[PDB]
Amino acid sequence: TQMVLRAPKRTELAKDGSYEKWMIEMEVGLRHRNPYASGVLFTAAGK
Amino acid sequence: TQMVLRAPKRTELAKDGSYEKWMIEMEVGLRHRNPYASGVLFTAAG
Repeated sequence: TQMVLRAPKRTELAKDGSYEKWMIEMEVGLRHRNPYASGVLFTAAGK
Repeated sequence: TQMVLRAPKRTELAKDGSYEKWMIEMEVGLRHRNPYASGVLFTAAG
């Protein structure tokens, strides 16, 4: 699952000048029910 | 001709305290059809 605390949103930065600043912030986390519920197979040189 | 790109607009900038800043910005330009269509005469007695 994708554990999110701060979903992506729109920014309202100061913009106190001739420029215009914007930001896209987000906070996410990964969760796994059980470690052994899945597997990883790393590669290696042949023989 | 008076070429206008950004008409004058009052934008409220950041505050960051008791500043209360404001701004008025304009972006325009001048255009002349032909340099010889108009004329200029300088005044220099010397």
